[PDB]
Amino acid sequence: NVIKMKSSDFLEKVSLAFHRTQGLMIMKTVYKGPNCIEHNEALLEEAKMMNRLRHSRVVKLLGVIIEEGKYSLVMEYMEKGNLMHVLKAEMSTPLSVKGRIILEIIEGMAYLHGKGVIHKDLKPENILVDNDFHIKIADLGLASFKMWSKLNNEEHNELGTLYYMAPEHLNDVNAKPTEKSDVYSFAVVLWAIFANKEPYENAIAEQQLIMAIKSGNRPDVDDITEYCPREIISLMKLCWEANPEARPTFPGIEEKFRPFYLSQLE
Ligand SMILES: O=C(N[C@H]1CCc2cc(F)cc(F)c2NC1=O)c1nc(Cc2ccccc2)n[nH]1
Repeated sequence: NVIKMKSSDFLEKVSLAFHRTQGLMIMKTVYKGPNCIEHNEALLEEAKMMNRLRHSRVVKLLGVIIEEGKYSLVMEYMEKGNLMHVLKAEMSTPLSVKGRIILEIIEGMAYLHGKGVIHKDLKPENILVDNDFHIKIADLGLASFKMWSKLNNEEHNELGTLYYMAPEHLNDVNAKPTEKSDVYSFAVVLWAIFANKEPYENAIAEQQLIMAIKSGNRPDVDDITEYCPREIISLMKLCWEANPEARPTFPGIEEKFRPFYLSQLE
C-alpha cells in the first residue's frame, strides 16, 4: 500500500527531500493556505489506487503528505531527469540504449492499458530516466490524478505541449481519449528519440500548426540526421496514422518490436 507521510520525516511547488528511513525522493506540494478537509477523503483514495500501479517501467507514488492546509505528492528520484533532457545532453546516447528505452516505454504503456489507465498526456517530460539509463512513465501533470489535478489548479493555492497530441484531440476537447490517443503520442516520442530535439521546429502551436496536423502533417522524418533503422520509421508512421483504428495496440507493438530489438539493436 501507500504511505501517509508527515512533513517531519523530511530533513531540510516541486522540490527535493530526504526521508529519514526510505532515502532520496522528489515531491510536488500542490496545496498551501486554507484547509479543505471536504476533499481529504477522496485525495487519499486517488493516491492509494494510483499506488496500485506497480511496474518496473511505471513511476511509483511512494507517499502523500496530507496535513492542515498543506498537500503533497512524493515519488522516487529519477537521477537523469526526463527523456528530452537525456537526448539534448552532451554525451550522445547510443542506438542500443535508444532501442531499449523504446522497448521499456512499450512495456510501461502496455501495462497501464492493461490496468485500464489511458495516459492522455504521453511526452518526453513524462518519461523519466534513472542512473542505469532505465525509464519510468510518469503523470507529472496529474492528467490521471483527477482530484489532485483540480486541487493543484484551484484559487485557494499560492503558485503545455500539443506536439505529441493526437489530431482527434486538437480543436476537440470533448472527445474521450482512447488507448490510440497514447499510441499517436508514442510515435512522436519515437521521432524525438532519433532526432534529439522537439518536432515542428520549436514554435508555435497556433491555429496554423494545428490545422496542418489535423489535415495530415507529421514531424519531418528527413530532420533525423542520426541512423534510424528502417523498421522503427515504419513504426512511427504506423502509430501516427490519422485514423486511430489504423494505429497498433501497445501489446501488438511489443510483439513485433521485442524480436527486432533482440536481433538488430541489443
Ligand atoms: O508522476 C507521478 N506522480 C507525481 C505527480 C506530481 C509531481 C510533479 C512533479 F514535477 C514532481 C513530483 F515529485 C510530483 N509528484 C508525484 O508523485 C506518478 N505517475 C505514476 C504512474 C502513472 C499513472 C498514470 C499515468 C501515468 C503514470 N504514479 N505517480
